[PDB]
Amino acid sequence: APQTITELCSEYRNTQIYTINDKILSYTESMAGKREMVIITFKSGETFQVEVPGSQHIDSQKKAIERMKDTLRITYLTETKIDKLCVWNNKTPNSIAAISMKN
Amino acid sequence: APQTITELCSEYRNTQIYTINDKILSYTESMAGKREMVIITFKSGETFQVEVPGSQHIDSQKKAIERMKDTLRITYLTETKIDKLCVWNNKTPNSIAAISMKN
Amino acid sequence: APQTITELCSEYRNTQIYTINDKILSYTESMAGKREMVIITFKSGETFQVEVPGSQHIDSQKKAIERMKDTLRITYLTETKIDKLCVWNNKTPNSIAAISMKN
Amino acid sequence: APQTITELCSEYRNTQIYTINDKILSYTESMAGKREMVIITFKSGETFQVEVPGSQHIDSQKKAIERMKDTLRITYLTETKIDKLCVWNNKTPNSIAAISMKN
Amino acid sequence: APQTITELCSEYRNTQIYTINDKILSYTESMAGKREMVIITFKSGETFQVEVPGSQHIDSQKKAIERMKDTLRITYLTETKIDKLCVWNNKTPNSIAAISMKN
Ligand SMILES: CC(=O)N[C@H]1[C@H](O[C@@H]2[C@@H](O)[C@H](O)O[C@H](CO)[C@@H]2O)O[C@H](CO)[C@@H](O[C@@H]2O[C@H](CO)[C@H](O)[C@H](O)[C@H]2O)[C@@H]1O
Ligand SMILES: CC(=O)N[C@@H]1[C@@H](O)[C@H](O[C@@H]2O[C@H](CO)[C@H](O)[C@H](O)[C@H]2O)[C@@H](CO)O[C@H]1O
Ligand SMILES: CC(=O)N[C@@H]1[C@@H](O)[C@H](O[C@@H]2O[C@H](CO)[C@H](O)[C@H](O)[C@H]2O)[C@@H](CO)O[C@H]1O
Ligand SMILES: CC(=O)N[C@@H]1[C@@H](O)[C@H](O[C@@H]2O[C@H](CO)[C@H](O)[C@H](O)[C@H]2O)[C@@H](CO)O[C@H]1O
Ligand SMILES: OC[C@H]1O[C@@H](O)[C@H](O)[C@@H](O)[C@H]1O
Repeated sequence: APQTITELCSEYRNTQIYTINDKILSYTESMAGKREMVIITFKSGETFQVEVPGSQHIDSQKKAIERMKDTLRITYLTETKIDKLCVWNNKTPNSIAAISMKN
Repeated sequence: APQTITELCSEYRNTQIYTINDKILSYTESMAGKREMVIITFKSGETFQVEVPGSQHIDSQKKAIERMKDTLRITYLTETKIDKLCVWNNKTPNSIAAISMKN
Repeated sequence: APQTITELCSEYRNTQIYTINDKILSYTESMAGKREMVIITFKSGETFQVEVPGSQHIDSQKKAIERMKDTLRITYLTETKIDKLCVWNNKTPNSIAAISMKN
Repeated sequence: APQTITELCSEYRNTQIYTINDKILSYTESMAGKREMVIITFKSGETFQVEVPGSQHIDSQKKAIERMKDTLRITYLTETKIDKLCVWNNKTPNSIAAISMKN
Repeated sequence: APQTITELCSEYRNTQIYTINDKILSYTESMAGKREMVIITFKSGETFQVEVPGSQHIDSQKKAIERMKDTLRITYLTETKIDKLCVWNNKTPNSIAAISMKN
């Protein structure tokens, strides 16, 4: 298995690493129909989403999608510095695939 | 996908944005039959609910409804300042569709 | 929908409001068979339960019962002041229907 | 229903109350097959488990077993003082039936 | 049942104990398809994973896998010192079977 977020990100098409090195500036969460998603922004101006679950996701990703949103909320609330994001860049906003944080 | 709560809110009928810019004043949670819901208030006097799950909700909203109540409780407990709420105004109290918080 | 805990409580038979205005003194949690429940007490001497799930509960209440126990544990741990409880008084200890907290 | 941990404990064969009056010294969690369990110890030298789910458990106990492990982890992390444990003494380590904490 | 992480670890083939005695340096979480996993590192240079769920896991381990990832995230966030890890050494990075923390 991959040993780092960069190694993991390299396994996928339509991905890149953003080096954030910052806490989340804003957290947005929606339960509106067809828009059940989270949006985060950074003071850099960058915006990312956790996508609405759909056919681009396999069954094993369902719990992982819910965990990622859990992680983003608590990261926001604790002002925890995010190191890197691996994102799909074929979506607007870019879609989060993986997150790393270092201490 | 939308990049902000205001963009998201505009996609729906019977919605508006409330600019809260404040922590939650009170948190109310009910497990009583047919009233399984959360109500929050602000010192402004405004009151909002997360609705009881019903036929106005699609399957993808079920986990999202539970998440929103999770978010409101921890937001209350941490005295986290809410930025905006996107609400359905065809309900009393107005019904929460999305929340944003900024730091 | 109701706008306050008192309004909500008034919709049900065999209920009343206790005004607590205090943190939880003790928290008890059981996983013993047929006694899967939580008991809380206050320095006033009042004791309350979240009942074991049973036929007095409809399907919509199952997640709500689990949320209520989640709420009591974290409220206990954070020493959060409870404002009111709406309880069913036809049970010993009185059984929690709703909880409010204010800040 | 019982109003205290001692009342509840008394309802069961093969149980006893340990008065702990202390925080958890160590927390151990296993996801190893057939050993999906939690072990806690105290500076007293006592060791307790939450048992692996098995045929000695009824369906209503499944969520309660998961809740108890959730409770022990957060109690450990917050250094919360445990008051009493109701344990089954026909297991090694003794198996947790109920927990109480007072403030 | 085992009374310590070392006793538990000894029940399994392809395992060993790492004595960590340190907080987590980095936390990485992925929701990418077929890589739904967590990776942690320590300043020692050691790297560990919670494996993607697969046929090497029995049904009883599914909830335990999810709990282990929950534990690693909160442990990271709270800077909680890990005592030992029991890991399967037939995987790269080594795969976490059990964790202990002491206070
Ligand atoms: C169902 C089960 O126990 N699976 C494990 C597997 O079991 C073997 C039995 O299927 C076989 O019949 O008997 C032998 C003992 O004589 C085994 O118990 O054994 C494999 C390999 O040892 C285990 O795989 C391990 O799984 C863990 C995760 O649970 C981890 O991924 C580790 O890397 C891996 O080797 C099965 O657990
Ligand atoms: C079943 C399967 O392998 N499906 C893949 C898709 O995952 C993939 O789409 C990507 O999906 C991710 C999230 O899983 C994200 O939404 C990306 O934007 C999206 O492109 C698709 C194209 O690579 O291939 C399918 O095989
Ligand atoms: C199946 C479907 O799309 N149904 C929608 C409804 O969502 C919508 O009702 C709104 O639902 C939201 C919660 O999702 C909230 O309760 C609003 O108060 C409610 O009006 C309905 C009416 O506009 O349109 C349907 O198409
Ligand atoms: C099955 C059903 O709908 N039963 C209702 C009950 O809700 C109600 O009983 C009350 O149930 C609550 C928990 O929901 C609590 O346990 C109360 O103590 C209990 O009385 C019953 C009595 O009014 O009415 C039924 O129709
Ligand atoms: O509910 C679980 C309990 O069930 C009993 O019947 C058993 O003797 C106890 O040791 C405990 O495991």
